[PDB]
Amino acid sequence: QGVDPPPPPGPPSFTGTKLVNDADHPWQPLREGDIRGPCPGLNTLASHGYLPRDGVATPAQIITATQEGFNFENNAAIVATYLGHLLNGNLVTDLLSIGGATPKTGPPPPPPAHAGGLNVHGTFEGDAGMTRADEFFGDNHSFNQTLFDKFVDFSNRYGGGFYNLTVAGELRYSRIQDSIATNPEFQFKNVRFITAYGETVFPINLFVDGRVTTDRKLSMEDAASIFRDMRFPDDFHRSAVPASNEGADQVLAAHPWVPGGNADNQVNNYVEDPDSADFTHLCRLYEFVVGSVQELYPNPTGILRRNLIKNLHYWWTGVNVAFGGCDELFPYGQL
Ligand SMILES: *[C@@H]1O[C@H](CO)[C@@H](O[C@@H]2O[C@H](CO)[C@@H](O[C@@H]3O[C@H](CO[C@H]4O[C@H](CO[C@H]5O[C@H](CO)[C@@H](O)[C@H](O)[C@@H]5O)[C@@H](O)[C@H](O[C@H]5O[C@H](CO)[C@@H](O)[C@H](O)[C@@H]5O)[C@@H]4O)[C@@H](O)[C@H](O[C@H]4O[C@H](CO)[C@@H](O)[C@H](O)[C@@H]4O)[C@@H]3O)[C@H](O)[C@H]2NC(C)=O)[C@H](O)[C@H]1NC(C)=O
Ligand SMILES: *[C@@H]1O[C@H](CO)[C@@H](O[C@@H]2O[C@H](CO)[C@@H](O[C@@H]3O[C@H](CO[C@H]4O[C@H](CO)[C@@H](O)[C@H](O)[C@@H]4O)[C@@H](O)[C@H](O[C@H]4O[C@H](CO)[C@@H](O)[C@H](O)[C@@H]4O)[C@@H]3O)[C@H](O)[C@H]2NC(C)=O)[C@H](O)[C@H]1NC(C)=O
Ligand code: HEM
Ligand SMILES: O=Cc1ccc(CO)o1
Ligand SMILES: O=Cc1ccc(CO)o1
Ligand SMILES: [Mg+2]
Repeated sequence: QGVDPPPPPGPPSFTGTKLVNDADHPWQPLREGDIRGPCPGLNTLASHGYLPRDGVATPAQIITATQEGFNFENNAAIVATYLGHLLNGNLVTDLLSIGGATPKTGPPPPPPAHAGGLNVHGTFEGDAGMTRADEFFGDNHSFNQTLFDKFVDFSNRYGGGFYNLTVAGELRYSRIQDSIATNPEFQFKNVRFITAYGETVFPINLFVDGRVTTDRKLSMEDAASIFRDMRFPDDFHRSAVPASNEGADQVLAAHPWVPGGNADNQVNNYVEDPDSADFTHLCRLYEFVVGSVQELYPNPTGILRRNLIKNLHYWWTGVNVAFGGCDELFPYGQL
């Protein structure tokens, strides 16, 4: 009949560096039924047992795993996790797939809600990623070697053979241009416009070993290990401080860009959307997502309504801080 979802964990008691690729968290191969998806962070946490190895977890489990494994900052974890859960998880069982659809998330919600997992395109997952291809080309979740070869190429061209903040700026822009030129359904607005800049610095802030204090840069070997194999580098130590999207601003500044998309199902036809969230209008992302949730859940009652109310509030607790203050919305009233 369902679960009563607890509030998110706070930051970890210990926030320093530590060995996370340790004897208790060994890499293991996929078994039948195990789910993996478009996020190399969650994928690696699952394949080392920081998350359930089957790739289905509670919000609380995801938050604690991102903190334990990578020192992902608490509010960034809350913002990402409840966004993913509201849109793509099962609110009644309190379970989210980190990939595609699975019976492991329990009885399906009422359509148009789906609990289809992080693989679901168009409100969270989106276009112009680093190692995943746009959904238009048929697969938005698998590692793509051609794209990784570009990652390596740009690292050679701008980062001395390593991925650093200069590389991030160049790659992000070039990937947007690729999608403009080749994907007639290319969208780069609302959630995706914001998350895409954060994700380009996570490799620097979170995939670089925490004992590297200066000149933080990621080797192609370490990049392949995480992005392709879902495996921590040998002896991997997490960031020495909670971290998330530091430097994303510089990535945008290197190639200023405006949210929008290819209009009218044509390539090379990018039109700005002035209503979209952007980095000086972050609260629009909050409002947009709450609207999306209402479309998924037009008239909930009982446990589903209760858990929607709680999850919306949990998400707001992170958004309020991360976005610098947003008025909470109550589309379903209060408990
Ligand atoms: C990501 O990774 C990449 C790759 O590792 C990394 O890139 C490095 O980035 C730093 C800067 O962020 C680079 O260092 C800087 O280079 C600047 C450009 O240098 C060129 O021009 C210099 C200026 O020449 C003057 O004099 C000549 C007369 O000789 C004149 O004609 C010119 O017009 C001009 O007025 C020149 O000195 C320099 O050449 C020297 O060094 C090279 C070796 O690479 C050597 O071949 C030359 O013979 C010569 O000795 C070069 O051609 C430069 O302006 C800048 O200088 C500032 O700092 C230094 C020291 O701190 C001061 O002394 C100076 O006054 C300046 O204020 C600095 O050196 C570095 O070269 C990049 N490395 C590579 C491999 O690309 C990114 O930083 C990474 N990103 C992140 C975020 O980490
Ligand atoms: C891994 O991910 C990569 C990258 O996303 C996938 O490769 C892309 O595949 C798409 C689909 O085939 C390619 O898109 C097509 O591009 C053509 C033009 O490309 C040329 O120019 C680029 C540079 O701009 C060169 O790099 C490239 O080599 C080409 O020379 C267009 O002609 C195509 O458009 C036609 O169909 C669409 C859809 O209906 C219409 O909108 C168009 O008007 C037109 O009629 C198309 O857009 C894309 O070029 C590929 N990129 C690269 C780098 O290869 C891989 O498929 C994927 N790997 C696997 C195996 O999954
Ligand atoms: C906290 C919960 C998390 C959720 C719900 C989440 C969700 C997602 C989703 C849906 C994507 C796909 C977006 C796309 O490229 O289309 C993604 C991409 C990504 N995530 Fe996460 N993520 C989380 C945590 C993390 C952490 C902790 C890290 C790093 C340690 C991380 C690093 C990345 C990177 C680098 C990508 C981009 C991959 C690429 O473009 O090739 N994420 N994540
Ligand atoms: O992949 C994770 C992600 C994207 C954007 C944010 C903000 O916490 O986290
Ligand atoms: O600046 C944008 C943004 C989105 C999510 C977060 C917090 O990590 O910051
Ligand atoms: Mg994507």
